[PDB]
Formats: sequence, structure tokens, C-alpha cells
Amino acid sequence: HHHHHHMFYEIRTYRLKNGAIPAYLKVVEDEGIEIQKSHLGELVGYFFSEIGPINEIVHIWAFSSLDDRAERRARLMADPRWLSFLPKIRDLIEVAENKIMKPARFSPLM
Amino acid sequence: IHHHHHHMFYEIRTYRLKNGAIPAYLKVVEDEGIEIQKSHLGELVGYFFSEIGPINEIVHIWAFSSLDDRAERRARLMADPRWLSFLPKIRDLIEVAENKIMKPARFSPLM
Amino acid sequence: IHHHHHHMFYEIRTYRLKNGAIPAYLKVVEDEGIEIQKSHLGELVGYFFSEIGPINEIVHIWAFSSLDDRAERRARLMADPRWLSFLPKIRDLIEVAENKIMKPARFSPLM
Amino acid sequence: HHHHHHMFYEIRTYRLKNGAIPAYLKVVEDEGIEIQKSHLGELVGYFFSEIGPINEIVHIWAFSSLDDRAERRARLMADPRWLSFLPKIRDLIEVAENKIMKPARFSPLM
Amino acid sequence: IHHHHHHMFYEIRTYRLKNGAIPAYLKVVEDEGIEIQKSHLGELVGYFFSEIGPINEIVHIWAFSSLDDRAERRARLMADPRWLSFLPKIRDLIEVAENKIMKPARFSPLM
Amino acid sequence: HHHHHHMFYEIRTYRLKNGAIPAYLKVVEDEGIEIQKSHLGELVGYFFSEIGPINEIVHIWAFSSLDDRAERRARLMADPRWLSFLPKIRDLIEVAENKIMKPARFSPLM
Amino acid sequence: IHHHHHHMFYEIRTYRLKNGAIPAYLKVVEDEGIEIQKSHLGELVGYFFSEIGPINEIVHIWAFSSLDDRAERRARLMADPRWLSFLPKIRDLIEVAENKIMKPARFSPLM
Amino acid sequence: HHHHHHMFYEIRTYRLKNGAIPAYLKVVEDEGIEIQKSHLGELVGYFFSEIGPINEIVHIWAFSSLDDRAERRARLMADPRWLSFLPKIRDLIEVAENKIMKPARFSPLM
Repeated sequence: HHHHHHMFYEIRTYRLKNGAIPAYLKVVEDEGIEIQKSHLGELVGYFFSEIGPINEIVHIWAFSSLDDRAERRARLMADPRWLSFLPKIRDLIEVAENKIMKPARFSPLM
Repeated sequence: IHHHHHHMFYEIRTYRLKNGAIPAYLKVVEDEGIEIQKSHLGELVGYFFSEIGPINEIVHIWAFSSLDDRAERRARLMADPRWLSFLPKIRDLIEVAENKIMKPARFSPLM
Repeated sequence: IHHHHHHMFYEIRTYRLKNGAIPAYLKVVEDEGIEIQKSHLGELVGYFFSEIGPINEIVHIWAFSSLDDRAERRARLMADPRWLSFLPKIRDLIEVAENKIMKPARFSPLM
Repeated sequence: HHHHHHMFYEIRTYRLKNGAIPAYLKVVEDEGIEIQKSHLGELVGYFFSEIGPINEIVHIWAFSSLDDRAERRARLMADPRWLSFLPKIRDLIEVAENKIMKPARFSPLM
Repeated sequence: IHHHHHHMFYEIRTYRLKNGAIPAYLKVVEDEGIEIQKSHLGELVGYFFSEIGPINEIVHIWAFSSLDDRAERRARLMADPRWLSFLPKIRDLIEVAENKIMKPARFSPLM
Repeated sequence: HHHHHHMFYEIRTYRLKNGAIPAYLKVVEDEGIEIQKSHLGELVGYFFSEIGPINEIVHIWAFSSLDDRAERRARLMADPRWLSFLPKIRDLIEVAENKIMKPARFSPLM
Repeated sequence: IHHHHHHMFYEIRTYRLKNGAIPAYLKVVEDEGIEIQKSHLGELVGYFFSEIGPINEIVHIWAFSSLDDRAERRARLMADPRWLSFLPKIRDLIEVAENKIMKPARFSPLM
Repeated sequence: HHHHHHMFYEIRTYRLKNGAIPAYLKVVEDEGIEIQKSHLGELVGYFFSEIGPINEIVHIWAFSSLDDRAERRARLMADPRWLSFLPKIRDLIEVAENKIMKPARFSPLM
């Protein structure tokens, strides 16, 4: 029920400190996202709450395999630029979770 | 402001299926449902099933230019007897469901 | 004190229905249940079904002058064979349910 | 299963810092609610916990359409008076969520 | 230490029933189950059903002198064909269940 | 399915700051519980975690009716001694909820 | 780094069963399923059922040298008609399920 | 459906302060785990998040009986070395829970 060649989609969901969405999005835009992209490779989407959970961030990344994901994230974590960035969001995120999902055969994101 | 002035709204729909129902669900959606659903709702962004995390989960994402337009589209979907005749094939496969509306960050490739 | 001395108590009842059951539920409640239910419980405040958020959700709200009066009203509701004969038509449509009692803020239009 | 002409009901539910209901209700009454009403238009109800979740606020607003809701909330967020008010509740709210619901045909709130 | 040295352990068992099943459940437990259950488990502390909060909920509480004794008692309960023949009458009325072990505060009347 | 004359049981469940059970139980024992009992009337049980949720308090009170409960709690909240006590637990409790339950006919607590 | 460079990945699978289904589930898994499952997935670490906490719960844990290897193993499991013919015997006993991947601490005996 | 002679497995799950896994694992390794093992007796496994809940610790201990567990934990709690250690993780853990589980007959951990 999925195509032979397909990407894996990681969905990361964060609940932020109440009111922190603007500050979080600013520092990620200005400093974090380009570092993150440079290691992880395919940012799919990056969203914030409007109706539903409030103070929520959802971001989605595509990976050719989970071993490749692991290698890429390890390089990200070892990057001094990322380590310098992290304190700027570490206390804005309260609770976090991730999942890996696969595309249906009819998903436009394959 | 922390989003672009002109942007799409993203609806994320998350279903927990009856245990073991993913293959049956995806089959009948592919063969009998998704073209009808797209023909009303418009821009399907992505359609996923779970591998690590919640098991038996479906997530699908749609983009809309406004929530009033979303509303008009869903009304047409729900009034279409071609869709109402399809729904019985998945509505017992789905146990629990939720949706949310989110906006894209300025740096989201999905704008 | 952060509420008016004389005020009503608000009961908010939230149900998660069987997936896809909202239209059937609302039909039979309208046609066969709500007048009987109101005739015991009294002041219905609002009765809603979900659009964005939890799917398959019903929320209904009732106002009472006291919780002892609420109790007496619900006892009469539950003893009425006209209501007990109605309940089978929704009790399998409802999967999960909860209620809570809340008080109005001083600036609530619902006092 | 709803009337052709009807309002949309937004239900906002907040879990506050333990013990914060009195302080929250005071500052909302004294400063926030009139600003909020002036932009949003139809406050329906505004409630706090008694039996159930403790430290909870539930407030309900009616809107003629979700596009109208969006316009109104944007004006609220741009109001310097609201921006000055927000710090007074931003740290009293811990967790928050909202939903949009529609009235049944037999709802007294239509 | 924040409890008395000699104290009982309290097991709190919480069930969510099938919607509307409380009256049927309580009837058959009263008539056919609770005496057998007590005869193995010992000291029933309290047995409650919900009014405001979660709906369709049962909470029952048992006291034990030790958790090894609890274990031996539950093993005997589960081995008794009189109990295994009773269980079918409630096991489909119960949807979801959990238990926890708690200790009494020094100022708890239940010691 | 309950006896005509019966009490109502309020079950209050608190999740505390991690590690706070000892400190919480000490100050409640030394200062709070006697004040609380004096207004509320029938403490049934007062428990803390051992296996299950960690950092949890569960306490149970019996009331002849919910209107009587309301009157008693109002007097408790107006007692300067209780108002002086509350700051000593207000920040030890993180999340809280209550429910009202009724006794089965075969409950030893009736 | 807070783990050893060479380590296994641990998958923890948690199921909530139909109330009262643990004995039936464990019987048929023992007799008809676990050897087939092990023959694809490899290193079973532990397989548990609940006593205090969530009731009707199964937790099983598997170790993998890499997530790509896990993926290849699960694909082979799901393609095996011997496993697909076994699944009907548990897939209605399981109500809700989730999995997670965790790494061992440096001081974990499971490395 | 379990073997006559078998161990009980305690599974302890903690959600930490966001970003705290490295610091937590360091202080547990350097100071806490040897004290803990010395009283509790059979550490089975000790894990941290990778995909699923983020900021999560799961640790598993085996006990011959729950009375033995109780005795061992009481000695741990009375150990001045453990009492000196606890402040170093008390505020890194936000939410915690434990459960006791039994091994299936075919579990390699018996």
C-alpha cells in the first residue's frame, strides 16, 4: 500500500510556552532554519496553530531512509552553530513528540 | 507578523483506524474515494499512514485559500451522493478523528 | 469574589460519537428526544456539533439554579419511561462522554 | 443538520497556573474583555471551573463566518491596547486549545 | 517519613464502561459478583459510579496489608471458576480500565 | 442503582511538582488539614502515589448534598486561615481535577 | 555523546487490548505467532502484560542494529502469508497500539 | 499465562524538561545509577527517546516480589547518598509514572 521508491516523512509537533509562537518563529527564521536545512536536506512544511491546539508548532521533513535520517541528525547535533542556536528555543518548547509516517500511493508528497 | 500576508490555510486531519485496517482503508480510498474527495476539496497536500508513533494512524493535509472557501467546498463534498455512497466503506474503519487549521511559517516551503 | 453572588451553574456535556454518526444523532434528538429532555432539565443554553477540532463531537450546555435542583431534575429525567425509551436511539451512537460544572465570570453574558 | 443561516461558535479552553483563576478573571474584567469584545463582536459566555478540570477557563464567541473571525482577530492582535494587556495573562495560561463548532437546529444559540 | 510505618496499601481501580451500561453493570455486580469478589480480595473500601466528571465511570477501592498478599488474593480470585463464570457478565460492559496503588497520608482516616 | 439516602463523594486528584509529595504532605498535615476538615466535615481518605501516576495526591470528601458542599467550600475559601495556608501548596500543585461520584448500593462507604 | 557509538535501537510496542483479552491473546501468540514473528524480526528483548497500571496492556520490545534493517525485517514479516494468516487471531483483540524507538543509555545492560 | 517462578518488571517513564536528556543521563551515570543499583538489585534496561515522545526516559527494573521491591526502595530512599543525589534530577523530571508488568511465558526476560 505504498510505492516501492518513496520518502519517509518525519512529523515533529511541539507545544510551546504560552504566547511564544512569534518569538520562536523569529529566532528559527533568523538563525536556526538554514542550519537545520543544511544538514537535514528536505524541509517539507513548517506550521503554527490557528484552530486546534494553541501554541503548537508542526514541522515536517522528508528522508530517503531512516539510517540516512540518523546520519544527518547526528551531523546537525555536532554542528557548533546548531549547539549555539539551541538555547534560543530550548525553553520555548515545553513538550515535544515525533513520528515517522509513509506516503500513500496517491499522496502528492511521495 | 510571523506569516506572509498572502498564504494558504492548512487543514491537518488525523484518524485512528480500527486495528489492522490501514491496508483495507488505503485500498478503497485509492480505488473509490480520493478522486471524488479531491474534486470537491481541491488541493491535497499530503496523505500519510503511520510507521513509528501512533499505530493505525492516517494523516492527510489539504490547503485552502480561506476558511469560508473551505466551508463551501466541504458542504459540496457532503452533499454529493457519490461521496455519501463512498463513506460507508471507510466510516467504520475510522474509530477516532480530529482536525486542526494551521498557518505556514514564513520559511515553510508549503506557503 | 470573582463571580456574582446570584448566578446560574453551567453544565457542559461533551460526547464523542461513533465515527460518522453526527447526522443520525442530531436527527433523532431533534425529532424524538430534545423536547422530553428539556421538559425535565429546564434551561438548555446551547447545543453544538463539531466542525474544526475533535471530530464526531457533541457539546451541550444546561443552566441550573443549584446543583441540588440539577440532581432532582436529572432523577426525574432518568425515571421517565418516555426518556428511557428514547435513550436506545442514541446510547450506541455515543462512545465516550464527560460532564463538568462551571460558574460564570462576572462579565459573562450567560449569568 | 444545521440551519442555513447560523453562527459559528468558537470554544476556547485554557488551563491556568494553579490558583490563578481569581487573578486572571480580575485582569480580564478590568482591562481585557472590553478590548476583546470591541473587535470580536459577540461574546457568548465566559466560565471558570467548579467540578471537573480545576484551574480551567472556557470562553465562547460567535462569528458570522470564519473569514470574518479571521479579520476581527487580526484587528485585535494589531491593537496596541491588546498587545499591552497580553503580558498580564500570558504567563497565567499554561495550556490552551480552541475549536469551532456549529449549532444544532434546536440550539437556542443559533 | 510521610506515612505511618504500619499502614494498608490502597488499590484504586477505574473503569470506563460502554455508554449507558452503569445500571446493568451495577445490577449484575450486586446480584452475582461482589460477594465472590470480596471473598477473595478481602477489604472493599468503596465502590462508586460517576455523577459529575467522566461519564460511564466505575471506581472501586480495596485495602491490602501487603502487595504480595494482594497478589496471592488476586491469583485465587482469577482461579475461581465461580468468578470466571461471572466475568462474562461485565467484561464487555467495561471498555477501558486502569489500576494504581497508593499509600495513606498520616492524616488519612483510611489508614 | 444507589440507596435513597446516600452521601456524594468528591474525588480530588492533583499532580504535584516532581519530588514535592513529602513537602506537600508535611504542610497539609501541620497547617491545612484541620482547617479544611473544620469546614468540609467528612474527610474520607487522603492518599499519595506508589505505583501508577507518580507525584499524585488523591483525596476524598463526603457531602450530604452538592448545595451543602457549595456552602461549606465557600466558608472554607472565606476563612483567613485557609487563605494564609494556600500559598504553601499553590505552587506545589501543577495540575488538578475533581469529580463527584455516588456510592453503589454495596459500597461500604455509603 | 550520551550513548555508546555502537549500540542497538530498541522498539517498544504498546497495545491496549479488548477488556479481558490478555489470556486469549497470550495463548494464541505463544502457540501460533511468536516463533513466526521472531523469525523475521530477530531479537525479542522482552514481552510483558500488565499487572499494576494500565489494565489489558501488552508491551513488547525488540532490538535492531539499524532502522533500515528494522524496515527490511518488518517488510518480510508483513509479506509472509504465515504471519498474515496468524494476524486475524489477534488483530481484533488489540484495540489501540503505538510504537516508539529509543536508544540505550551508556549504563543500560541492554546495549 | 505466566511461569510459576518469574520476576516482576517495573517500567518507569519520565518526561524531562525540554533539552534535559544529556544532562540527566550524565548525572545519573556519574552519581546516581550505582547507588540505585546497589539497593534495587536488577537493572534491566535504561533508555532515552529517539522517535516517539521527545525528552523521555524509560527505565526497567526486575524484582522477585513486590514486597521485596518495597523493602529495597525504602532502603534506597533512606540512603543519604541517594538523598544527596536527588536534587540533581528532581527539577529535570517534569512528569513521571510507573507500572508493574509480568513476563509472558515466551519472554526472554523472565
